[PDB]
Amino acid sequence: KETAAAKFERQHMDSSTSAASSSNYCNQMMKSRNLTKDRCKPVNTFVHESLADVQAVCSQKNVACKNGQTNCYQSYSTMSITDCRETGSSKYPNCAYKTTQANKHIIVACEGNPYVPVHFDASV
Ligand SMILES: *c1ncnc2c1ncn2[C@@H]1O[C@H](COP(=O)(O)O)[C@@H](O)[C@H]1O
Repeated sequence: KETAAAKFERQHMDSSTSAASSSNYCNQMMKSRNLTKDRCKPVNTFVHESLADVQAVCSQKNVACKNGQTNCYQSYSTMSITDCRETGSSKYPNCAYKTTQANKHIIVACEGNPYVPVHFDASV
């Protein structure tokens, strides 16, 4: 059904905007990409860059992943990212999120042929 590469795109890529335009961005996008369906996904990051430029991070600085595998790569440049974190008063099905827009380096894990991002590891 959905490959790891397409799930990465649905949960983490937002090429349509260059930044969140309002504090309401996370409540709208978490729901539109189905991250509120059987639970409220607690934290999620969206990258506001073109697919090609995020795909290119797979040949940049190789680092270890939080899980200890070494197929993770760190972007040389900072990227526009929007950080979404569930509020303390949030309870499924009424998922509420705080938005934080920033320019940060990302660390993604890559896999397959073509070798593409499949897991968002962290932003730094
Ligand atoms: C559809 N349903 C299950 N598995 C599929 C589908 N299309 C491709 N696959 C394969 O299993 C992985 C699904 O993504 P993850 O949830 O494991 O990250 C794909 O990478 C593909 O190998």
